[PDB]
Amino acid sequence: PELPEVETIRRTLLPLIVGKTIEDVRIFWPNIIRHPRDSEAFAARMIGQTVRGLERRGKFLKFLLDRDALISHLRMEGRYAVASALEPLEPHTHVVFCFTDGSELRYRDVRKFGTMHVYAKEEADRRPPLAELGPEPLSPAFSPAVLAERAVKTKRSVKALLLDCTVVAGFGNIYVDESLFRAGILPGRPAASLSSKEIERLHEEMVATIGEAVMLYVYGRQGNPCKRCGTPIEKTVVAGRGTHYCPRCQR
DNA sequence: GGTAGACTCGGAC
DNA sequence: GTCCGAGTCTAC
Ligand SMILES: [Zn+2]
Repeated sequence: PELPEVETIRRTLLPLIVGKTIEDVRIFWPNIIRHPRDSEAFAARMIGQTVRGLERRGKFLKFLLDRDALISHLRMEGRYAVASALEPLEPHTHVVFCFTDGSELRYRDVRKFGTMHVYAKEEADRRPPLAELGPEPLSPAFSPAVLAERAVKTKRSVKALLLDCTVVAGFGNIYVDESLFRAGILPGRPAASLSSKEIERLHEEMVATIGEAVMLYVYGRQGNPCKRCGTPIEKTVVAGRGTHYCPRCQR
């Protein structure tokens, strides 16, 4: 799921788990657990804690318990569900949090690719994976000035810059390509080559693109006409990623 | 100390 | 058998 979908998960999951107390934690793929590194310690420490809140940072979910925070990343295909302990698990279920009321929070992923870290709440923001995370794209902390300062300091492409979690939190490949199209900027442009005007426009389109999604021109549209000018959309590799752009609209 | 490479995984190709 | 996404860790 991308950032907007993670926000939807945050908002929908919270009422389904708030105030429930963890009775057991069952782990079927220990490698998902990144901290404590021992999955048995991860399970043991969560037992007895009640779920108090659920926040989002970038694409991370932060489950707030009594003492601890569980920080979860679903990557491309991870999913959460709340269901009865009496019913069979869905395929590819890797971690289950069992509550005292006979319900469960289940994490599944066909790709078996996500991560979980647990720390004392007061520590979570200063440990991986949250440490160093950049500002929320929809926050005033993500400003044209912040974007410009990062851009002038790097030799990297503008796409690489936007994909950098330290620059802006959880702005995915799809929204990078869409935002750059809407701003009229080629993804392979050196970040330092952008004018103040281009930076301002880019920031504006990033906020609009992700704001609209929480409330496609190019992504996956290679070979099809641009919706704005009719030129075939192209796909190349930029910053190690599939990259979609209109070679007329973007400069 | 900025930046690229290694590392996870399995469905699609 | 290879490709590919995110984000952390490793190493230059
Ligand atoms: Zn176009």
